[PDB]
Amino acid sequence: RIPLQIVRAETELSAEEKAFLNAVEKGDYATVKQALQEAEIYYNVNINCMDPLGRSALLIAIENENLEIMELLLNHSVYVGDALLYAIRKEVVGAVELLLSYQFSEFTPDITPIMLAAHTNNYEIIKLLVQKRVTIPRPHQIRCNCVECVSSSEVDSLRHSRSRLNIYKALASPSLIALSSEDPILTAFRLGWELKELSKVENEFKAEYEELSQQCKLFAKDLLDQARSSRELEIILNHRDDLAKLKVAIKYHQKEFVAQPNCQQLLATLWYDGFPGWRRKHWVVKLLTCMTIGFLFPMLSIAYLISPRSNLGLFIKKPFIKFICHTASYLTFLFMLLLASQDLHVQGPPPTVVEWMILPWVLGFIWGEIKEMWDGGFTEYIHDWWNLMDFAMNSLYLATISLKIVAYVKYNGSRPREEWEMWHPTLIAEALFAISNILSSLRLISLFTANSHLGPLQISLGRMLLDILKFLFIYCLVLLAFANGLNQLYFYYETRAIDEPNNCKGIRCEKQNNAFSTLFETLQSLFWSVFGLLNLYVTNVKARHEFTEFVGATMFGTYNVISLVVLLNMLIAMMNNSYQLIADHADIEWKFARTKLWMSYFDEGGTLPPPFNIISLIQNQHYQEVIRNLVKRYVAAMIRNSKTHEGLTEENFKELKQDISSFRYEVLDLL
Amino acid sequence: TIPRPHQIRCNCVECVSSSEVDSLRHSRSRLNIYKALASPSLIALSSEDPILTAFRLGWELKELSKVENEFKAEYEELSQQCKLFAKDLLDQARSSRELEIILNHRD
Amino acid sequence: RIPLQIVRAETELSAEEKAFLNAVEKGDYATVKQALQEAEIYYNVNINCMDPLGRSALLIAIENENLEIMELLLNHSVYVGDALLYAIRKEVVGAVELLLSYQFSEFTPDITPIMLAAHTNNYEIIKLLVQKRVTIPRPHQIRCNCVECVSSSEVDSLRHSRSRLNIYKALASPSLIALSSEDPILTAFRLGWELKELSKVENEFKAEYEELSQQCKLFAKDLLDQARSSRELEIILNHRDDLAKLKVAIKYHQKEFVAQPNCQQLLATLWYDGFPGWRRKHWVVKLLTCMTIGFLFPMLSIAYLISPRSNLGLFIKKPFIKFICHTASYLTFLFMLLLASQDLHVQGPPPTVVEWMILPWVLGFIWGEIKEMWDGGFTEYIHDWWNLMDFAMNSLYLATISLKIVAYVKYNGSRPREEWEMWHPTLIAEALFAISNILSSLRLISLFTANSHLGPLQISLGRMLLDILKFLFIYCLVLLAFANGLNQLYFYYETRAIDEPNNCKGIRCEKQNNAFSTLFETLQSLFWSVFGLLNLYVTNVKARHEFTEFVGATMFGTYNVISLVVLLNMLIAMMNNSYQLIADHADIEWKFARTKLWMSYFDEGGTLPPPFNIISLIQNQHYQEVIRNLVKRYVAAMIRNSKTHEGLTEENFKELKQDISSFRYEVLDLL
Ligand SMILES: CC(C)CCC[C@@H](C)[C@H]1CC[C@H]2[C@@H]3CC=C4C[C@@H](OC(=O)CCC(=O)O)CC[C@]4(C)[C@H]3CC[C@]12C
Ligand SMILES: CC(C)CCC[C@@H](C)[C@H]1CC[C@H]2[C@@H]3CC=C4C[C@@H](OC(=O)CCC(=O)O)CC[C@]4(C)[C@H]3CC[C@]12C
Ligand SMILES: [Ca+2]
Ligand SMILES: [Ca+2]
Ligand SMILES: [Zn+2]
Ligand SMILES: [Zn+2]
Ligand SMILES: [Zn+2]
Repeated sequence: RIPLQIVRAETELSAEEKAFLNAVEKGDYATVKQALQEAEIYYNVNINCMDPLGRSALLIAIENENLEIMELLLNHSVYVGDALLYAIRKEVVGAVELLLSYQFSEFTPDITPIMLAAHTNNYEIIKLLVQKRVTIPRPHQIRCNCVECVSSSEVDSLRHSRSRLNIYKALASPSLIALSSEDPILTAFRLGWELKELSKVENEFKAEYEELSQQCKLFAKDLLDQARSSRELEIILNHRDDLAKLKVAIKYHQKEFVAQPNCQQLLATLWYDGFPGWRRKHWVVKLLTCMTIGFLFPMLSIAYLISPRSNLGLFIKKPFIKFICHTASYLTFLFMLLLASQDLHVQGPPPTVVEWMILPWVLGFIWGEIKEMWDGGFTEYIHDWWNLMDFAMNSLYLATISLKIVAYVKYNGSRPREEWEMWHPTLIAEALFAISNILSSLRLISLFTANSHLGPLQISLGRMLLDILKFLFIYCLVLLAFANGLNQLYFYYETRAIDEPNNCKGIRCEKQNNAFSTLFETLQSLFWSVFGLLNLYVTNVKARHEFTEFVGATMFGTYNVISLVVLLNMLIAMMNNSYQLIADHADIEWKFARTKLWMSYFDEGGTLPPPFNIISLIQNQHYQEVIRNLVKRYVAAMIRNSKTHEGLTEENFKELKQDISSFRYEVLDLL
Repeated sequence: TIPRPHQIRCNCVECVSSSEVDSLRHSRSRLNIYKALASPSLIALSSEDPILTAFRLGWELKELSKVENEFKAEYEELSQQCKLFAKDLLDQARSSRELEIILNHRD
Repeated sequence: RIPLQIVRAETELSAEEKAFLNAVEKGDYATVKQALQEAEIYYNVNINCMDPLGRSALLIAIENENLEIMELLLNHSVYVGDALLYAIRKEVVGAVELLLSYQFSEFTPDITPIMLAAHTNNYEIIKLLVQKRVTIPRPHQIRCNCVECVSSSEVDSLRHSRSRLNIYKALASPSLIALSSEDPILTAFRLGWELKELSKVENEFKAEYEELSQQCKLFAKDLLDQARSSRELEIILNHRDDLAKLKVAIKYHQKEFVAQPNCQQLLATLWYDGFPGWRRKHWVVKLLTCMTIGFLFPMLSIAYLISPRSNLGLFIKKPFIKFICHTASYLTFLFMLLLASQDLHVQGPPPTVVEWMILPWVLGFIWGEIKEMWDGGFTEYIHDWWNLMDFAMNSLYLATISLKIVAYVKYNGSRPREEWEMWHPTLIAEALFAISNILSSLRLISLFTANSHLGPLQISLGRMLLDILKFLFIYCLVLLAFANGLNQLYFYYETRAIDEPNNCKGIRCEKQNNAFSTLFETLQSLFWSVFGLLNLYVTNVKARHEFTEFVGATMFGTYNVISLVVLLNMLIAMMNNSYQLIADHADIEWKFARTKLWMSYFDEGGTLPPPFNIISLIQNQHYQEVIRNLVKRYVAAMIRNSKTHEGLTEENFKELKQDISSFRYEVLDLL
């Protein structure tokens, strides 16, 4: 048998005292008042005493919203401490007003009434608390190293982190940003960015800072949603302290704000500037118009170069026409690169007619990249992540040009390629040119963003490449390990190239040999084993060492089982799990990326596609009025949605029970 | 009375003027009209043929969903609501004659 | 502008008449009674009139559960029709009792009060209706062809199907089976089986019959769940009209009833008969005991053959020991089959020592199969779906024996196999023996059911083989189509075997040839193209018909794209979708299959593993008492669970509003 007792004993209540608390619970005003006036005389019943479940009489009256017993206890001067916070968390405006008019606690000591109101996100109570001059202390920097922060971290790191988290949850309140903020949209933007940075820094408290940042982004989105006219939309988007607030939203990565339908509609009607009725057109006439503009890019470009002030000169300044001209010029560049592959023994030859055409687009690409560098700056250049491969293309083109010039100057004769040197400058130049050709032709992935049916697909690829990168570390570790083992076994039986039937050594021969003789060749062989191009007899030696053969063969088999059966199917399962997490927000992310692509063409800089590129208090007052109407509409909408969602608990049933019982004792008293 | 929405691809002076002056209010007004018209109760009353009315309204809402790219989901859900209303109206039949009168009616 | 009107006009109410219905809605008894006694004199207010929303005064009083206005209207003799059914659907026992004591309708004409009560599944109302002698008409046979059924199908097939569905939904009520049934468990079993058959037949009304069958199975499971002692469990399982009811449940495929924890515990303690403490033992001692019993199967078998009445004779009659002995004998048979592969030029040789051992297990397997046939019967034999491959094994073994005997009798000499005939009886016999070896060795999949970690895996394979079978039709259609096309192109360039370098024709040669010359070889080639074993140069001819080559090559490429890229990934996606639908019920299905495997060993027949197999109203009364206690417990439990689930709608809020308003007019009248 197990004895049961109370190992942590407390102070029990007496019979009359339990009767008093029970009368408070059922709401008998006559009995409670009689007990109070009897206690004032006899000092028998403690009015500030506790209950078995953690509450006192004022707490019971507050949770049961019985304002009349609550004010009776206030008039009898019961203990008051933390009951204000209890009324704040209870969301009872009458209790809040009465306690403003005048041990164990389930609240942290930092909990201030404004902060608990900001947690409860109740606009009424937050505004009544803000009516009095009440202050929230400022959080320090994200990476602050001052003496106060290091002392608070050293003394009690749990209370420091809880205090910072408590401050930021107070500040991220949608009601507390709707009031007491000169610019709620910009405040929500900066607060969301800061909460994202604190989510990145504080690893353990990551999810709560993530959800606070998401709450701020949702608040900004709904505030934009409450607009009701195109002027108000453009006052919001064009406020600066054009499209300044939109550029700020793009800078702070507010994809929910950017992907608003009204903002996307305004961006679309700015994008289709020259064509007012592109929204309602057929597929065939859209394709015909696109090809018609795309076949006239040199005419429009030379029109801009000659006279910007004409029906054709400023026609390319429209964003869609500029995008079509850039795409058409780049596609003609790729067509010429395809034509370039269509005497070959000259050492360091002069450039042909096709390369003589290619050279100005190469110079224009380099000039455009360095012009974007010099104009935008550094962080904006490195943030794009396409400029890395753009730099790779420019570097490979420059290397090809330099090697071609070096070969043309240094060599003159016509020697057949069969006896050329292996590190010949012409060979190096042509290899670099082919690599740059591939990089140029995969640069077209960036144009899938502007299409409706390919943009989310590109977003899904960009989100699953991260998991491919995660898997590549494990696969390369396994590859290095098995390459090391197979080298350590097989590098005694290395054979010269002369002993081979056709003077070829390596896995690229007709008869594959020496697949595990050197570390480079072992890495190549175990890489090509994934696609099945490495035959089985590469695990063979001329000597009769059958045990050596069997250990090498089972090493190869273990590598194949780990890679193709385990790791590849692991990669399939990982990307399949990752795709479902992206399919929900793919539309929003695609709309954000397409907005960035659209705003990339709104500038006057970079207008000419290559190779042609080498040849004020009223605004504040109107914005304040629009935001004031927006805040009123948003508070009304979130009040309506609070009165439309579920919201109901057993609090409501015990509230109705309390009202019925208080009335019951009232009419039993009056009758 | 509810004012009539114009054509899906209408190019008249009133529509182009309303699109140019305030495109948000124009789109909100058209969306508001179509949400009013797609009401199952408002098709159950005031309609000479609720089944055919729901059919044509669902097709039109599908076309406006195809055209209006930004307001796609709401027109999709209105078309789905009209299709569900037609399905439930057919579901409420209680005899094979009524089923065949519904299926064999021609106008 | 669109005009709005009422195209289907109805009869509006007058002002006093709307006032009367509004007074009924708010529950003013004084106003309603005054209006009734004024209408009795003046005949100005119609008491049976309709409202704008389809109801009359009695309907409003019934839906608002206001029994006093309802009985007032009953005393004033308002229209009564279908208000009883309205009270049945409303689940108000007072309204039901009062209407029992005494146009447009949303109910079908077949709706009878007992049937609507059975739909509502309210035990109280169903019992009060059953107190009066009330009858439900019998549904006919599933495939009945009588004149009444064919006439009802021809006249109005919608009303006939709705009537049958209405009858079966009435009969499948858990309360209506808990009452008025001599055997609720057997009634639920037969009703679930019948509803499954009607689900199979009625294709359009499939889901509702499926959910009714599932409801009956759940009712039987919960009725078994309400047992509270091992005697009651065994009275339920051992009732017959041992384990007769359990065998009936297995026959009717009640997997939920079979997979009950108490039933599985009783089956386990019958299964581990000889070992009382196998439940609490270590893995190593379990493995040691299993190998110890498995190495002694001939000793236990010969002990049973010599003397069944001993410590070793009846030791094999225990189910676990019998299962271990069968498994050990069959594993030794497979070990001998492995040994059989370890002079070869004799035409029709005598059987060797290994085959002379194999022959009695072959005879024992055939004898056991025909004995199971003769004992169990026909449907039980063909239902197992393992007996098909068992028959295949027996037929191949018999064919091997017959061909070996024919070869031994007909041939005597010793000719080397290089010049044997291609259809030689020895060659045919050895091919059939190898095929039977594979079938014998994959017969071990059936033993994965008895294991804890492999049984659900076998269930998942058995459920995804259906989708593989579904996909195989499409793949074989594509295979036949592309084989036909490639034959029609390539059968002009068929070459003889002599013209080949090594006198070999077909895709099984060193140099693959003639892959699309005949239909059989084209089917083989396009089958082997799936696994990559068919090289690319099989699409080549000796002549210089390059267009012919290109069309053949692009046909091969189109087939590879359809098969490996589209169809194989389709199969992967289909099985991945199918696995998630099986992972939920895999435990229940595995427990059912393991119960079937356990009951297969409970019989005295088939005790000896091969080759050794060729060498009474008190029961009804106790069952009735146990079922009566079970029904009382189940009704109490489902009443408690009805008072524990959500169950609450705006009906409850308008009920409380009606009570408050009726009281309000009452006290305004009394004061
Ligand atoms: C991949 C196969 C078919 C070979 C063809 C290669 C290229 C000639 C293709 C592949 C990707 C194509 C691009 C994919 C997407 C677009 C966006 C498209 O713009 C839209 O979606 C129209 C609406 C809008 O811009 O608002 C204009 C054509 C373009 C650049 C396409 C131009 C032609 C490209 C470069
Ligand atoms: C597959 C590899 C490891 C080669 C070995 C082949 C056979 C020797 C294996 C494969 C499947 C095995 C069987 C899989 C499952 C079981 C059930 C197992 O029983 C239990 O799970 C114990 C608990 C119980 O029976 O209640 C007894 C051994 C047995 C027949 C195994 C016996 C050994 C088998 C035939
Ligand atoms: Ca760039
Ligand atoms: Ca059998
Ligand atoms: Zn600091
Ligand atoms: Zn118009
Ligand atoms: Zn009949």
